[PDB]
Amino acid sequence: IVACDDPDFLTSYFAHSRLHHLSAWKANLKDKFLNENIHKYTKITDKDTYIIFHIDFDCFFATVAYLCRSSSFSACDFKRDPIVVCHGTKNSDIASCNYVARSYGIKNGMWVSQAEKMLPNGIKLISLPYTFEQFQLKSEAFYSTLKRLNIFNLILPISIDEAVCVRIIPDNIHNTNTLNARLCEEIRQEIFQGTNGCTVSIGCSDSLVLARLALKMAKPNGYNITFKSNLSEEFWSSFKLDDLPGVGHSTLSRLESTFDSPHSLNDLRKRYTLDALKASVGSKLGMKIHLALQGQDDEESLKILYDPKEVLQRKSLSIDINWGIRFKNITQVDLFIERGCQYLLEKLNEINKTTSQITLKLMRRCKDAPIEPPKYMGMGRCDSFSRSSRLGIPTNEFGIIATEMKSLYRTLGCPPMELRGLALQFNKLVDVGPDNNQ
DNA sequence: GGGGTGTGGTAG
DNA sequence: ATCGCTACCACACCCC
Ligand SMILES: Nc1nc2c(ncn2[C@H]2C[C@H](O)[C@@H](COP(=O)(O)OP(=O)(O)OP(=O)(O)O)O2)c(=O)[nH]1
Ligand SMILES: [Ca+2]
Ligand SMILES: [Ca+2]
Repeated sequence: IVACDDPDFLTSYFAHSRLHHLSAWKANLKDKFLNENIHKYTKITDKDTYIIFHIDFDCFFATVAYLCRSSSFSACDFKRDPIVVCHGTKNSDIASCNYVARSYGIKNGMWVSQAEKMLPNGIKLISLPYTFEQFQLKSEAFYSTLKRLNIFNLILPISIDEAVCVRIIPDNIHNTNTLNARLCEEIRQEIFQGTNGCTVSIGCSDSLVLARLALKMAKPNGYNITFKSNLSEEFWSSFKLDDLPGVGHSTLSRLESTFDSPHSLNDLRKRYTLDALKASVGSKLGMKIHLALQGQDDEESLKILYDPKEVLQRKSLSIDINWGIRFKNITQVDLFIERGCQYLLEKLNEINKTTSQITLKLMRRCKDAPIEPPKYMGMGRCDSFSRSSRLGIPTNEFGIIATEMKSLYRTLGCPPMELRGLALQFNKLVDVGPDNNQ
């Protein structure tokens, strides 16, 4: 047990937090890409015609947690029992569930208690612990197999378990669905062998958005090949509105309001006008959805292909702690803020940069919300407050940065016992070069 | 046209 | 119990 005023709190929280791990894995994969290509010019040009293979482990955490389960879960069966990965027993997030569990309507992000109600009597839920080290080891095998296949010109890391892989097609060569199926099957086979039991599904297309949709269509443990030329009503009819990239719950809600609760992309496709779309959700998002409903990427999504080194280049740096926050006085809040700054500055020095603008964000208990929320140590219902500040000269000096952070906290006026959440941000980063004469 | 701020939303 | 992170685009609204 490590409380928020204990010096070891940040380390222990991060060691336990799957969301932290997802972010740290993603950032390290982006840096590793940038290094390996420091002199290689890996880029797609307008000269190229390319095919996109979008590859993703199926139920990653669940699968790996199963394969590596301790002897205490030896008899559990991935194909027959509903399996989730989670820390706890009641209001604990389900980080991953297998497709058996999904067959009863369980979804990632659900609390265990709710997912327990969704099972008939006699069927028991299996709760496996996280295995973060082996999650990373299986990913290494994933990216190592991808590279040694030598069939891709650009291998883009999306996350620990997910990658967008790009093959350039010579006009000299006739690409066929026979070759593409074979590549998919090779990819799937090799990865199942290299990871010793994990499965990936693959979306294969000539746009990124179609490759993502194809991938959803491909799951579980399969592959799908859908080019712009194969688009059809049967295709669009098989997708929910929030299968579109960029469409989360808030955009979904707005689209359902504007267009009479479409229940598939085909419904939305046949009912929408671009103007009303822009009006409903926003001009740029409206245009991206419009382009996507034709199977076409917008210019914003396309940048990762034509200039991947600037897309994967870290532009800001931050930490967020919105769990376990229970401070009794301002002194303890200030020490926590310093611990956070120290951690962030360690990271900033690794990447040899300075910051010119910083931000403090906090969560504050809503005035009518219980002091102890339903989730043990959760933030509960909160109001958000942020404030930023430009620094005079770019710096990496703890003294300057931590002082401004604690001052930023001061101006937001949040009583320490009402604090439920804190984020610390370095918003603008500035390279440090060999020349540092004033 | 250029800048500024805080807030919202998405995604693994 | 239980580990509700974090990067970055877009937008509303302000200044010149
Ligand atoms: N989407 C989502 N995934 C999470 C979250 N926390 C942990 N994860 C885990 C689930 C996966 O094991 C891993 C990658 O996310 P995915 O989108 O691929 O979901 P998952 O692999 O569990 O199932 P699927 O790919 O649809 O077969 O991250 C979360 O809050 N949201
Ligand atoms: Ca996955
Ligand atoms: Ca996702």
